[PDB]
Amino acid sequence: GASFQSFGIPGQLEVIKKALDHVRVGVVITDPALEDNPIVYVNQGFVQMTGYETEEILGKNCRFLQGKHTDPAEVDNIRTALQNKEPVTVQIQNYKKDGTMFWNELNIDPMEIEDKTYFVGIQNDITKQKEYEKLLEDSLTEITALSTPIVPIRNGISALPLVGNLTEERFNSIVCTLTNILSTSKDDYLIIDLSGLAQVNEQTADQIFKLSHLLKLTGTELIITGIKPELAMKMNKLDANFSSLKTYSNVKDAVKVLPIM
Amino acid sequence: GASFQSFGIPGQLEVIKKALDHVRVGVVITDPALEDNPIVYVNQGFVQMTGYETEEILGKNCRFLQGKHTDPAEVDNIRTALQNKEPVTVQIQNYKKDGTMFWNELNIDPMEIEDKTYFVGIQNDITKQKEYEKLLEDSLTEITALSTPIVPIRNGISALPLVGNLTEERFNSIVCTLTNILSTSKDDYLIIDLSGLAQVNEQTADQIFKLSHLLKLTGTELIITGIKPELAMKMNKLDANFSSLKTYSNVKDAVKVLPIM
Ligand SMILES: Cc1cc2nc3c(=O)[nH]c(=O)nc-3n(C[C@H](O)[C@H](O)[C@H](O)COP(=O)(O)O)c2cc1C
Ligand SMILES: Cc1cc2nc3c(=O)[nH]c(=O)nc-3n(C[C@H](O)[C@H](O)[C@H](O)COP(=O)(O)O)c2cc1C
Repeated sequence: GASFQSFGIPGQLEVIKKALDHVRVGVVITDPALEDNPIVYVNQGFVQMTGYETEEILGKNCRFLQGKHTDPAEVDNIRTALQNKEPVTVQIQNYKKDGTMFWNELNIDPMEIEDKTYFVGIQNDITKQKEYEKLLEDSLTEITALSTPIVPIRNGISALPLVGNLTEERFNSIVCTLTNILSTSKDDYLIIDLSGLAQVNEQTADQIFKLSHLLKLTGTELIITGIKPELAMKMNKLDANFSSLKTYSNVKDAVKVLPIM
Repeated sequence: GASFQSFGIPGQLEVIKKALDHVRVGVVITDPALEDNPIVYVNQGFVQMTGYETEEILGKNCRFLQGKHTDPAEVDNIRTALQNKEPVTVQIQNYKKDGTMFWNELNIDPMEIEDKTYFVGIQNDITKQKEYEKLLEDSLTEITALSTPIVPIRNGISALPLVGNLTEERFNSIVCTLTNILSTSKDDYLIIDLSGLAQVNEQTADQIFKLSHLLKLTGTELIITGIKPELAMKMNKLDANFSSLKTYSNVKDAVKVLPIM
């Protein structure tokens, strides 16, 4: 904590800055001593990361970054932590000059120098990590269509059970599957298991109806199973036709009863 | 590029150093002017991250970290880049003082100052990201045992098809499934589809044989399907008994033919 051990020399200082400039990282220095704790230290890389000019950023708080996606709970945690003068690390959504939305990790830690406080903001981009997750998702997608098991039960009997919570993102795969069903028109009976699926959405019912109509024209009976009794009662009120389509408490039970003669 | 704009003051310098110390990040400064470009600038956090003392690091090249897991190709790329005085980013496995292996991302970028060259080494830990992938893998594991579908074909007939490339890690789930199969001893016929699997390993054939023996005692016929004709010819040479087990070209074909009276 001296000019001896610290090691002055302005040449050393220039080196440290260039290194920071080479890699885009958001580190800034604020001064509580000045009004509203304004930001004094800013690197060039900051501008490229936020897309904001250095002149605008200096003299103003990173408040302008906050927008609709900004999580008030995180904001509140930060406010608490400064009052507690204790370090805090949180992730908070932020907006650029062009409105681009990106995630920005913020780490704040108090300093005690010359009996004076200090604040530092560190911003670490989560984008590289997001790209990694996206790569994984793409792999899952190719994998998901492939898993899409096919296994005819018998001759003219086919089944396509669904397991998991059907999200809107996942729904695209299903609509595409409609084209495949036309190819499988040969199978007279199709059995769909909804038992895997925890719950069934109302929008889903509309999909079931469209399929039965297309299937009826093509001459393919549709069977629905894994329907909860409570759900069926609700369905009856909506339309007497719902009861028209054979319903089995479970897949094993439908399969066992199916054959009889 | 001057003491004016740079902004001297040793107090500012101590501020920058503590902030680096608070968060463990491997940044070091080397001097090509001296012999063998020795490292002069090192932070305390470096020691905790590498588990090496500052006195031993300073004066020596990061070459000691390299070990068995070190990738020569990555080393050669670095050597090429320095000669080409162009920045290079690579990921290279390293070793600690206790022999703990970890991944170390290295970024090198040349600097031109006062008509002198300078080299900087940046190390970023991929441990956090590793933990994240591990969390994902745990989910997949719970999900994988759960996905393990169960769908009896009929009364007495059950099938458990395999899809995907059977790794050694994956093999643990299968051995565990052996216990479940005992519970399923009720089903007289068990059909296993190897068609989904791209290839079959010779070690696998040992597993099939053990299963048929246990199954035969319990009184449970075992049917293998999806076996490639080329593979069957190879199997015939190893043991006639291989033919002994019924083999179908496909699952659909075996299912259709199955019933006949
Ligand atoms: C050092 C420091 C850096 C900050 N950096 C960011 C930031 O990059 N992004 C963000 O959303 N909030 C950041 N904040 C929070 C805001 O700058 C500000 O402290 C908060 O919005 C409360 O200020 P206000 O009263 O003007 O809203 C930072 C806070 C401090 C103290
Ligand atoms: C600035 C700088 C930092 C380096 N840091 C590391 C490091 O942390 N880990 C690593 O495996 N290699 C690192 N290297 C590579 C070695 O330090 C060294 O350059 C390389 O092994 C060739 O040196 P040698 O001829 O002694 O093998 C670094 C190289 C430079 C130039």
